Amino acid sequence: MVNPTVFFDIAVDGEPLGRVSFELFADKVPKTAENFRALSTGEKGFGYKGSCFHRIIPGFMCQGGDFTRHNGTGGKSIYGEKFEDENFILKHTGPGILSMANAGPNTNGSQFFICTAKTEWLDGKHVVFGKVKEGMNIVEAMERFGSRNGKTSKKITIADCGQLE
Ligand SMILES: Nc1cccnc1Cl
Repeated sequence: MVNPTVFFDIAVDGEPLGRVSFELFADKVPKTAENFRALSTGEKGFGYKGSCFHRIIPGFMCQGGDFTRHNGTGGKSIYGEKFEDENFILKHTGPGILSMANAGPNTNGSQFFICTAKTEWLDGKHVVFGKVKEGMNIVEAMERFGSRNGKTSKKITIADCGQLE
């Protein structure tokens, strides 16, 4: 009934930075939200702990969740290698939106991105499934390690992650 909350404990070259928490919109996109929740707890035997934000573009997004190839070519969902676009009810309205990365229609895996700007050209193409709850300051700090081309100047990792409540 209550949308779940998950956290990421972020590190910068192995040094702790802070916590980002997310509300997952299970009420609107249950299949998508459940995939991110399970990858955040690791309860399927795989997920986000230890992975990297491999592409960070200030004034756009921070992207991660490639736990199999570490660079934006990999990842897998709890349902199989890929799963369908569940719906496009939610839009990319501003900083803090959490949305699925993809490589075409119906190719969702594990990769996701946190918006740091409104990205409305992504509406109807990427599935929105959550938002930052606490720690947008930590996202902003992450964002400073990115670059125009997305290569980070320090390694930004999810040192720990799981479900709150
Ligand atoms: N394989 C895949 C999945 C999600 C986003 N981008 C890619 Cl290339």
